[PDB]
Amino acid sequence: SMFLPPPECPVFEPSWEEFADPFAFIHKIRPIAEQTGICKVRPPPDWQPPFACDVDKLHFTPRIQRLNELEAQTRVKLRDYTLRTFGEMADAFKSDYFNMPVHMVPTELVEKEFWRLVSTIEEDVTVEYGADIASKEFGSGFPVRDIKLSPEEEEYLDSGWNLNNMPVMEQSVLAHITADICGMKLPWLYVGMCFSSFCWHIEDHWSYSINYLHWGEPKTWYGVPGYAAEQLENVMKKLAPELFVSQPDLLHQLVTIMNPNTLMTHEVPVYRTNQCAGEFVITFPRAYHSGFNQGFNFAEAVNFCTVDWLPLGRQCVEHYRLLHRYCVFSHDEMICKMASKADVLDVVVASTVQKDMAIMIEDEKALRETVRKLGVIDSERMDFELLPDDERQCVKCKTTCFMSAISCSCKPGLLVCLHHVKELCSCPPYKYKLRYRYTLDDLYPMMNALKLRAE
Ligand SMILES: O=C(O)C[C@@H]1C(=O)Nc2ccc(F)cc21
Ligand SMILES: [Cl-]
Ligand SMILES: [Mn+2]
Ligand SMILES: [Zn+2]
Ligand SMILES: [Zn+2]
Repeated sequence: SMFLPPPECPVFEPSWEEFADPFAFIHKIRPIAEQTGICKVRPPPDWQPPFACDVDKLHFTPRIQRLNELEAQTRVKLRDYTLRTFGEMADAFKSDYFNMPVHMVPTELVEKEFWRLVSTIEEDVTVEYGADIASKEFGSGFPVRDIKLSPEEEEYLDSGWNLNNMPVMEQSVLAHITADICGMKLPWLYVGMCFSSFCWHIEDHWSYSINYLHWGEPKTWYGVPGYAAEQLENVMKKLAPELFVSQPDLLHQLVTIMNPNTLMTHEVPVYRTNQCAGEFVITFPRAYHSGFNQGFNFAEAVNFCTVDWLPLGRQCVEHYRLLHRYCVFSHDEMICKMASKADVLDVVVASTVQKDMAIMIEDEKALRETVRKLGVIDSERMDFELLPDDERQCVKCKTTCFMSAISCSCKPGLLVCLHHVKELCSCPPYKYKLRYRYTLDDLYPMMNALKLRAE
């Protein structure tokens, strides 16, 4: 009645042996956790990274948030509180809201009340929160190299579960991306307060994410398995269509608060958890999630991409094209960069990249045959990776070009991808040029190097 908590998501308590390698561990739990979209991970009892900060010296710009179900909110893009003054505001807010010690309010009650207040139009509750990547003003909650570190800190510098490391690690396919994608490869820092909330979303390029709660009151999560992503979006579009009006940029993606009971009513499977200090939440590819903080806290989260994700990554970019949605990076560029580094690639990585590359090459072969039959005859090699991203998006579908594109002297600087040859200009196709990064004869040896490395 009124609010029925979703069933609990899986919770894992790995031994230190199981825990040591996060990528091995994530791969192990995948058959279970991809069915629920999110899962929780409790590290071994003595895995205890040191949390130490001067609350008077850490400062950040607060963002403001109204809390209305189905109301459009904008995805965060990369006034002032110190961590102390924010904490004081946060604690007083919760304490005053409930007239209870800021810290004796049941999680069940805060959850019940959250879903009441967002549904009630008469209530006009606004809260504040922090969200940004690490900076000199507010750095990672994990140890980073710089300052003389304690031995305790040195211990956790190179941990696989130190989220600063997760990007640059071997089994992380986003590592070799030479592109500047700060928003994606770097951890985000999240100072929370009671009710401050993250709207339903999936990660860019359907990547994984992992979220660590450094300290404070719990974070309440709702998660949906990747297999039900389109079900959820259909429910969303029926109840909040304005969210789906085509977004002009990557800086105007619209998201919203929605009661999980509403999804469950529409046969969307939803799972929940309360993440407490010292615990991880992991989200799987295309797994929708949302949630809110129980009180003053501090979390850190990062995207990552395992070899498992590679085929989904390709599918995601296809899906972005259909939606005319901007890409954070070129998937094909990433694949070719790894192929060009085949000799230093992890061997399982090499094997999986090889498979995606084969698909890429066969798709590219067919697209080029199609545009040749449309009367495009001239061609010239073009180093797409040198162009700023906004200078190599398809005019029509906004995909980031890399393997090839069509240009015309008529429309200087404009490009279309090979799916949209007819969308560039009114000139006849013999005026067009196929701009390509690699010939098919360049590509097969690159793929062969991967095969040799994979043995
Ligand atoms: O990992 C998460 O998605 C949750 C994370 C979080 O703790 N707060 C917040 C705010 C906006 C976001 F887009 C994402 C988040
Ligand atoms: Cl409200
Ligand atoms: Mn997320
Ligand atoms: Zn296109
Ligand atoms: Zn033209």
